[PDB]
Amino acid sequence: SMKIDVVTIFPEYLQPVRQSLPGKAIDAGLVDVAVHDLRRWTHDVHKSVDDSPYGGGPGMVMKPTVWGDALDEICTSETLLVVPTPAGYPFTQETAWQWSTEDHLVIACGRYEGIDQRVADDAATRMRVREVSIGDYVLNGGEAAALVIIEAVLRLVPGVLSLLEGPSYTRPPSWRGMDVPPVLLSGDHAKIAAWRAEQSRQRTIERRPDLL
Amino acid sequence: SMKIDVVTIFPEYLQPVRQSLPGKAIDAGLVDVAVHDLRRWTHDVHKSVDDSPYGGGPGMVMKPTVWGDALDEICTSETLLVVPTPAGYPFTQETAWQWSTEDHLVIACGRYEGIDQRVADDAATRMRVREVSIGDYVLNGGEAAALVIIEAVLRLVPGSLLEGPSYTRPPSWRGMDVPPVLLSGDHAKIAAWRAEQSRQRTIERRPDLLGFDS
Ligand SMILES: Nc1ccc2ncsc2c1
Ligand SMILES: Nc1ccc2ncsc2c1
Repeated sequence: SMKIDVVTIFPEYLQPVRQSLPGKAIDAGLVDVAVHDLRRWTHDVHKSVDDSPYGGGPGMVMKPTVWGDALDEICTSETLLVVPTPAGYPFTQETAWQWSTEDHLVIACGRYEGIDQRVADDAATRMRVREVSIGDYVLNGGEAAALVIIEAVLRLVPGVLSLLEGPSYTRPPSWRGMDVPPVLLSGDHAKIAAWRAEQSRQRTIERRPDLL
Repeated sequence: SMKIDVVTIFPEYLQPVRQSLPGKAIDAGLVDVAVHDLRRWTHDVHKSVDDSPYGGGPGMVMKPTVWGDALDEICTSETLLVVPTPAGYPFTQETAWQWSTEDHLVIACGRYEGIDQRVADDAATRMRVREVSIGDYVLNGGEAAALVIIEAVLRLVPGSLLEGPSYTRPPSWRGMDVPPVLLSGDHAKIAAWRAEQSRQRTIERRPDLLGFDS
């Protein structure tokens, strides 16, 4: 089984991924995704989750006292705490494979300038913590990144959900003046494999020369 | 002022676009986001959108006919057609800036093995097409990538290095103190400390950004 807890000030953001879980996987106890409103752990009548940054500058920083309480309740010694942030280590397919065998992921979704660093520092003294970035761009908060991480990980858990791949084709054989490459209809499967390899090579050269 | 159309066989999955800043972006009327069910452009009663690949292989490829009809209706020659795929050019902050001044983005969300290549080829004869990857991982489809792209672009619409650690009150918490320089009120020293933290975090987490091996 894998349990995923997501903590966010926008719990509705995560509701469609919850529903996208096949019933057969839930009934089999293979997966459970739970979403938690961070404001459940606020201390004041205004339900404050952020405050101005020490050292000045623009934006707001999320409060350590609120996050500390939330993680204290939700995390255990076995938890892998995932913190999506544009300042993180890169989240890659290798990461997704590694995390796919975890028993318990907690994903802490921050907003804007981030979560007070002492939250991660404190958590790391009693569980594993991973701050990660899903790409070289900035979003307004961690929620969309959490969706990407949840999907990339869970599709690698049985029954739950190099070079670039080249182009794919299906019927009809001719469409708006363009024919499917005849080699694909040749029945020469060694040649097809070689053709696909060359298409992959060319596409990787053009789009992702970093991979070579 | 921007229009974003998303085409998908799971329109329900795009409802998170109504949350947070993208929700606020539409609430203020700076952007209009519309989500379209691809099955709307099917003509059989099974509403089939995919078929086995030519040349063999696992999985299913989305049919060009259904996609062609959808894009015929939704796109114009001014449209930027965006196709999220793990095989795309990288989507980066620079891309987000570039697309932030577009009048019309159409995001085509494929499933699994993807969309027949002729859809992009055909569209490219009348509009600009960009196949892009949001990162080096594989999803089951383009929907979550669409949400990422929309959020990254919308926050830039009018209207390098890694950021280091941030702190806020209280100055001591569970016996952990905010770095003293941040409490010192010395802007020059704080600027210098933050610059150093940024470069230090970048070397550790993203050495590629500074031209070092990963
Ligand atoms: N706090 C925060 C801000 C931006 C962002 N972008 C991707 S994850 C994340 C998290
Ligand atoms: N068709 C497809 C499959 C996977 C995927 N991952 C990110 S975008 C995308 C699109």
